[PDB]
Amino acid sequence: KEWQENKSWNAHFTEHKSQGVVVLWNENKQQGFTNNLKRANQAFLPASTFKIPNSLIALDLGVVKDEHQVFKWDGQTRDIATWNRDHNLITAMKYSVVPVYQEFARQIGEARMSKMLHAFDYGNEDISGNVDSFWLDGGIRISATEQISFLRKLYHNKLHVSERSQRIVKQAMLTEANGDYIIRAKTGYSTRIEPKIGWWVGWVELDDNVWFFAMNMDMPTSDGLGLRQAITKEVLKQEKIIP
Amino acid sequence: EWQENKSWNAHFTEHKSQGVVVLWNENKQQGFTNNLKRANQAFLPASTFKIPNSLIALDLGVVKDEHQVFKWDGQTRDIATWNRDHNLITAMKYSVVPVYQEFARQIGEARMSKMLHAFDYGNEDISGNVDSFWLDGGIRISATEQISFLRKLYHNKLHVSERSQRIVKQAMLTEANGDYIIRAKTGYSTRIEPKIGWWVGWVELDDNVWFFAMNMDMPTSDGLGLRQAITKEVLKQEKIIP
Ligand SMILES: *C(=O)[C@@H]([C@@H]1N=C(C(=O)O)[C@@H](S[C@@H]2CN[C@H](C(=O)N(C)C)C2)[C@@H]1C)[C@@H](C)O
Ligand SMILES: *C(=O)[C@@H]([C@@H]1N=C(C(=O)O)[C@@H](S[C@@H]2CN[C@H](C(=O)N(C)C)C2)[C@@H]1C)[C@@H](C)O
Ligand SMILES: [Cl-]
Repeated sequence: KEWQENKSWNAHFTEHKSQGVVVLWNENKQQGFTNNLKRANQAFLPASTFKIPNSLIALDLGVVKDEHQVFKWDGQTRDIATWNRDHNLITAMKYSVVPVYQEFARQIGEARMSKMLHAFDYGNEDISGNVDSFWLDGGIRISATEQISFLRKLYHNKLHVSERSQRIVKQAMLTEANGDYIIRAKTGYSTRIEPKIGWWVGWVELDDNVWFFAMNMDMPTSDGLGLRQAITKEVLKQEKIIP
Repeated sequence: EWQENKSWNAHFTEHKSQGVVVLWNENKQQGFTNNLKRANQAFLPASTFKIPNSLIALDLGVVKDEHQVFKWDGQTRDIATWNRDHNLITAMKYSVVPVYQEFARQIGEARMSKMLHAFDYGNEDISGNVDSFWLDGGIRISATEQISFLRKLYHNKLHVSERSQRIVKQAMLTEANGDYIIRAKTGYSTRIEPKIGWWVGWVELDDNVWFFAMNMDMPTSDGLGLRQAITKEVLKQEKIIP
């Protein structure tokens, strides 16, 4: 079977009074696994997971020259302390620094942004709303399975931007690495529009396979943000993908 | 299990449109689509919701049978065929919204919600009152979820009576000749972008059934005949119909 539903994962959500979906894709076997086929295909605002396409576009157009170029803090004090400082592409993705990315989006502009998202086959391809906030409160919507589709293209250097742009963004996605696995991923937290959700999308590299993943979960308060990674890792552990 | 056939894209291109056709071969348990991503994107069902609405109305006795007359309220609407009395068959044929809104009000939010959950029909998070949610964007469903729903209806597997299912399948009858029968329902969603047309149903042959669900961009009503015409071009290419 190409898609298997595994309701046993639901226990990882219920143990925290949570609801959500984990989608896994076994690249070598070309098979998918999820606790909820319907929610796997439900499309939501990408929030900070949009930094993946945003970064690729910015690099390919030369808005970002490389991963060292520094984006000076604009001096406005924001509620997230790590945003109140200078950043490069690596640290901007690590601390999800929206204001840096909003500047990239303004410099890309609506025509190039729209064209590029069409070329990437990204979600519903709709950038309606403010050019610099549409991924937080505009028309764009992507599901977990569509996040996987997009990430598999990035993994294989098959998106319609240069190989270099793809390699730099994969470098910026680096989240965790040890002797057992590498995780390249990006978190999101959508709060402007209901329903409020957390995301974690990315992949696990093993010695001889890659497992892509995309999860989202209801997120009524920020109390639960750690569960985005913790529930995903419980699933990976259950499936014997990681120790 | 699923096969992407981009050659069908040419049937949309001939017409300067974009869309998706999903087919399912019941005997072989295999699916075909020109567009896997669009096949799984959820769109407002519009008039295709009359299929579940009918099943629920019959099953709860809101509709006694397919002969019961629902009188016109005397208010002239934009669609001429709505300005007259209807029964279930004609209300389905002419997609008579005001008749189906009254069914929904009599079903009521609680029963509608529970029954659509039981059918596994549409998004988990439905919003909007019972007479409007299915017009205004409070529910959405993909082409592949339409197929799964219609497969259960075909086999009398939904959690309503066999009688309710047989009556709705009768009301869905669209075309029959010596080569095939088509049971289906059209949709035209205009209140939220992208405006789309649907056609969902199945083709009965002597020894197999092919389920189908298509939707396609519909920026004006001029293209509405393409819902059936494009589907049938795909059926004809696939040797399902002569
Ligand atoms: C992206 O979806 C949104 C951002 N993502 C966040 C999140 O995951 O909480 C925050 S920023 C993040 C909070 N902790 C990090 C930090 O500073 N340290 C770990 C030291 C940064 C934000 C809501 C974005 C659209 O706002
Ligand atoms: C359903 O999606 C919506 C209805 N569907 C329509 C359609 O397919 O055009 C119209 S009613 C339809 C128009 N032509 C038929 C007719 O009167 N004759 C064939 C003579 C009836 C409508 C937008 C519904 C949600 O409104
Ligand atoms: Cl790296």
